[PDB]
Amino acid sequence: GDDRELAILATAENLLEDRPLADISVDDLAKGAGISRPTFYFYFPSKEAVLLTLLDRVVNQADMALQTLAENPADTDRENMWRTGINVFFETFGSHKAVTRAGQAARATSVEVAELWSTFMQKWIAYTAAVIDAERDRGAAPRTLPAHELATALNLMNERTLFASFAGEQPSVPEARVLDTLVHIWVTSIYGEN
Amino acid sequence: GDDRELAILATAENLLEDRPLADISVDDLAKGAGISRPTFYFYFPSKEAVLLTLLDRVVNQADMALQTLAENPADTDRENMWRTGINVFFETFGSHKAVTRAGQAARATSVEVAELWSTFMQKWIAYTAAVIDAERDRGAAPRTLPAHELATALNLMNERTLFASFAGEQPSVPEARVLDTLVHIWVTSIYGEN
Ligand SMILES: [N-]=[N+]=NCC(=O)N1CCC(c2nc(-c3cccs3)no2)CC1
Ligand SMILES: [N-]=[N+]=NCC(=O)N1CCC(c2nc(-c3cccs3)no2)CC1
Repeated sequence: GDDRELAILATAENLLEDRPLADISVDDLAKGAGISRPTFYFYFPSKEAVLLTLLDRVVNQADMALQTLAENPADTDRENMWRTGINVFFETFGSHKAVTRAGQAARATSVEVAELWSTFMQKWIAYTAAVIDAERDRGAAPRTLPAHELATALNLMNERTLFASFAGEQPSVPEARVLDTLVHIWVTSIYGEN
Repeated sequence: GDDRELAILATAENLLEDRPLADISVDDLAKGAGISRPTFYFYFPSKEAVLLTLLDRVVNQADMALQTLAENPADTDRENMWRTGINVFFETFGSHKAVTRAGQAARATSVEVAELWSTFMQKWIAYTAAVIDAERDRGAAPRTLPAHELATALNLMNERTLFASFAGEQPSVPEARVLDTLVHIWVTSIYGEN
């Protein structure tokens, strides 16, 4: 029963590797999950609702990993601190590229998907700004731009850059260079007097 | 004749302020342009082709303005140099918000629109990287990240951040704070040793 929902989710993630949600049928999902097409509809109203659940699980997985870092002290240099945080997102989204990609596209056509992404981006921006404010408070970083504004542009950069890399977009930073690229830009803009 | 094509283009830009391309009909465009619906089809195959032409004109307008800066010496401090260049894009795209917004959305559904955007982004990245290399060559900026990689992430940040601002997205940087935000991040990451 609960195993049937998990089998629907696992099947959808697998097939999204191969083709867009547009070219996946409910029949495909039902067949991969070992249930009938009418039984599918007991668990989800649509293939679009299945993608929303997949995206929700990934975004929460990233959020929980970030909470684990936040809870620790972690004796570290400032560049390494930011690197480990950025790495949470690079690894979580990069381990679920097909779901990431389909999820980003569905933001244009789905109000629920648009809202889910917006909600977590707001949360992740507020935490970034809180960390920058703390750095400023102990005299480790200079009082330059408004911290929330700085944090917003840095996060939108990470969104656009990570996803362009994962999709093999033209133009993009090579996947093997993206972490180093983002970390340099974060560290210089947060600690730089100019 | 050539005035009829320009009237079709002017009408489309105006109506895009009010509503998405989805809710604009060929009848609307033909009526605003003072021609019949069959006469429209002499000039364009579709309302989608009209948007492509509008986007092409805007992107070329930005590109030409950047060329004018490139051609000058312009006796300036380094922060002011980058500011005037970033301002080209903030002002050009920000003077054509409806076309910008519709154009960005059409990248998902139109190969021609996707290609046009990709082509100009590549050009703008290559010029950014050439300027950073020149700065490094005269000893004004440190040899840190590969310049083309640095230039790619900085440009993708500007894309995502400008367009989120213009659309009133949640999250976004206020339109009145976006130029200062981007300039700080560009200057510190290009000139910062760390
Ligand atoms: N795009 N996107 N995803 C969001 C994204 O890329 N982020 C980068 C790291 C940010 C951050 N790291 C940290 C800490 C690291 C170590 C201790 S706290 N605090 O905020 C969280 C959001
Ligand atoms: N997104 N987007 N649009 C692209 C964008 O935002 N750009 C920012 C400025 C870049 C640039 N400026 C300059 C110069 C300024 C002054 C002399 S050269 N050279 O490269 C060009 C591309």
